[PDB]
Amino acid sequence: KLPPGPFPLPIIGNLFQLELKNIPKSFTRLAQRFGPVFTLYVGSQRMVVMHGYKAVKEALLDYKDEFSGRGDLPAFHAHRDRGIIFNNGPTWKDIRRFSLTTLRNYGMGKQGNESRIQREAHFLLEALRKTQGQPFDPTFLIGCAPCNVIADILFRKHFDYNDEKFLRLMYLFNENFHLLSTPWLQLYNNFPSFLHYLPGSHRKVIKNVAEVKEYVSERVKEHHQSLDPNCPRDLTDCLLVEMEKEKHSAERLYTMDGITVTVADLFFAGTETTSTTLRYGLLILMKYPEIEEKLHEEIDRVIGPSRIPAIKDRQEMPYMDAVVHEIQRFITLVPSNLPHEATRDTIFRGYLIPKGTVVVPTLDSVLYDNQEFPDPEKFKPEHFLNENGKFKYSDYFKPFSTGKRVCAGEGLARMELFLLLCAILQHFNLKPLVDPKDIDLSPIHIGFGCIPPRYKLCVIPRS
Ligand code: HEM
Ligand SMILES: O=C(O)CCCCCCCn1ccnc1
Repeated sequence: KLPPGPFPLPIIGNLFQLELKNIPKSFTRLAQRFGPVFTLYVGSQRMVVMHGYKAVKEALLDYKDEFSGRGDLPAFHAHRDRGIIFNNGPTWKDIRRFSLTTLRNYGMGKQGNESRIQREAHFLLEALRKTQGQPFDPTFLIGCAPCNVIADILFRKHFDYNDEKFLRLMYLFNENFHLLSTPWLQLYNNFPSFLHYLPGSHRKVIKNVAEVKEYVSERVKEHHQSLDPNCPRDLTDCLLVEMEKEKHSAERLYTMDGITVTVADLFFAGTETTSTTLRYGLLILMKYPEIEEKLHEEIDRVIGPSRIPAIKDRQEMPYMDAVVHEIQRFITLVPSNLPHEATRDTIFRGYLIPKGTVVVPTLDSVLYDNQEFPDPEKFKPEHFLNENGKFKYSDYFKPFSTGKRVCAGEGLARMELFLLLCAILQHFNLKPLVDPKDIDLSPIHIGFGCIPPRYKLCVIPRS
C-alpha cells in the first residue's frame, strides 16, 4: 500500500498539483492535505515526499541503507552514475569514501583549510579594497574566494580575480544554478525524453555542464602528464594514483571519465553553494543594520582590528556563530533536498516504497519548523541563541542534509562562511544602495536551489 496521494492524470500525472515556480511550496500544501509522507506521480515517475522533521529524519537516518539511491537529474546525464553526486551506481560508495578521506586529509592536517581559507581572505579583502567604496555586484567578486579555495585542493591552482577563464567558470556555475531553479527546468527534469530536443533553456544548461566538464577534463590529463605518484600535489592526483594502482585489474573502479566528473562535482558544489550563501548573507545583513552593528562589536572586541579570523574564535563569538547558522537556516538553499532513490523494495511506516521510487526528504520543511524556530519566516539570530546569550544547537539544523549522502564537504562549507564572513566585517562596513527597509530577501527563483535577488552594494573600509 503506497503512501497517500492525489489522483494522477494520464501521462502528466500529478502535475496540476504542483507550481513549478515553487515546488517546495507545493509539497507543503500537500503535506497538509495528506500528511508527512505522500505519493506523487510527476510525469511517469513516482516519488514520495517526506515533509517535516520526524518524517524526514526517519528516512534519512533510519533507512540510510534503504534510501542511499540518487534520483535522476537529466540536465546532468553528462555526469550520471559517475563521480559522487550523481551516481545510483555501484561506484558511488568507494569513490565517495575515498574522496572524503582525501578531502579531509587536506583540510585538517596540511595546516588545513583554515590556512587555506585564511590566505584567501587576503585576496578577498584586497579585491574588496580595490572597489574603493563604490557600488558593485558581488556575484563574481565574492565568489572568487570559495572557488579559489576549492581550486587549490583540487588542482593546486590559483586564479587571479580577473582572468577570463576564471570568471567564465564562475559565470557558468551561476547560470546553471539559476536555470536549475526555474520552471522550464523543473518540467524538463521530469519530462526529458519529451522535451529534450525542443528548444529550451535546458540546452544552455546542458552546454555548460559540458564546458565545465571539458575544462576539468583537460586539467586531469595535464595532471597525468606530469604525474608523480611519490608526491601528489592535490586531490586530483590522489585520484590518479588510485587509478594506476588498479589498472591491470580487469574490472575498473576508476576511469578518466570517472575522475573528471568527480572533480567537476566537487568543483561547483564546492564553489557555487558557498558563494551563493555568502552573497545572500551580505544582503540579509544589509536589511537588518542593527544585526551588523552587533556583529561588528564582537569581532572588534574578540578579535581586534587586524588579527585575521580563525576558528578558535567561534567559541568566543556567539552572535556570529548564530548569525552564520541563521543565514543557512533562513535561506533554505536546497529546499527539496537533492533526490534520493529507494534501493530495494521498502516499507516505510506502513507503506510500501517500490524499488526505483524517488524519495524526497525536504529540508525547508525541517529548517522552518515553527516549533523549533518560532517565527520561522523571520531572520532572527536568537533562533540559535539561548536566553543567556550563548549558542544553541539545533537538531533541526540540516542545510546539508544528513545520513548516507550528506553533502560532501559540510566542513569546508561551514568553515568558509564563518572565517570569510568574519573577515569581511572585520574590515568593512556594508552599505546598501536602497533603503534597508526596502530590501526583499525573498528568492527570485525556487527549484533546485533558492536563488537570491541581484543587488549592488558598497563596502566601506575600516582603516
Ligand atoms: C554552501 C554550503 C552547502 C550546502 C548548504 C550544501 C548542501 C548539500 C545537500 C543538501 C546535499 C544533498 C545530500 C542528500 O542528498 O541527502 C549535498 C550533497 C553534496 N555536496 Fe553539498 N552543499 C554545500 C557545499 C558543498 C561543498 C563546499 C562541497 C565541496 C566538496 C560540496 C559537495 C557535495 C557533494 C559531492 C554532494 C553529493 C552527496 C552524495 O550523494 O555523495 N557541497 N550538498
Ligand atoms: O551546472 C553546473 O555545472 C553548476 C551547477 C551548480 C549547482 C549548485 C550546487 C548545489 N549543491 C549540490 C551539492 N552541493 C551544492
